[PDB]
Amino acid sequence: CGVPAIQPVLIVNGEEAVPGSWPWQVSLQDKTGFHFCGGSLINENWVVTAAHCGVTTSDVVVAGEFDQGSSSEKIQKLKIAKVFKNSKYNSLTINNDITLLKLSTAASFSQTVSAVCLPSASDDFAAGTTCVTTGWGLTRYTPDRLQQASLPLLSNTNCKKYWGTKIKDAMICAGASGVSSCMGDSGGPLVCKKNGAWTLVGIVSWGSSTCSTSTPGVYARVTALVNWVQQTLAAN
Repeated sequence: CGVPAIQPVLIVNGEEAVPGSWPWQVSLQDKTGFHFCGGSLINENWVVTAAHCGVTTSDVVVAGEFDQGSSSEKIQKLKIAKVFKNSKYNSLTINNDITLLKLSTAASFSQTVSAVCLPSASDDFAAGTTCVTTGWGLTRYTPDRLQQASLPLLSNTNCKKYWGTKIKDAMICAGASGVSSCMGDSGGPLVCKKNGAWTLVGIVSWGSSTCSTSTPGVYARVTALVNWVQQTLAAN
């Protein structure tokens, strides 16, 4: 996991990514083909996304896509068998914002489709560390081509200076650096390189209503949720 066959070369104020360089990135589209959320492949049969994305079994998971306006890309449209919304998810506070999607049809891994790594519950990602987030969300307050942006992680204590008590333990902040995740990026990945491999540290969750690049974005903290992910995959 976490090692793209096509190496990446380094959302408001982001940049266009190298085609296929973020192989675990998927697009969640409704039956009309409308992109509404991002997601990350963790293996051939499961996708991790945000619980607030409100995915249903009528929605479709699209893997291997780069330019949503192109008809010549060999993409994979995968049906969803079951939606596992974390029972700890609190829609009022948006805490524990994670949902697992069990695919009815397994994804076919290739040079452009593969899995991201999950961290250990005890893994530490220090404030100041520069990570990357990707998605097809608005670039100005959606773009056809996949965007990317590097941004720093903040500590929860420092994040509270911005969001106060809205910041919970199962959340992690990043940004306030000139870039920002925005509507349509939700459910997508916030990855950091650890020991040579890209690890899923956060899931785009919420933030500034205007996608302000001076305010930090809030992501679901994967280290606080990985135990649930492990339990779910094991029992299903």
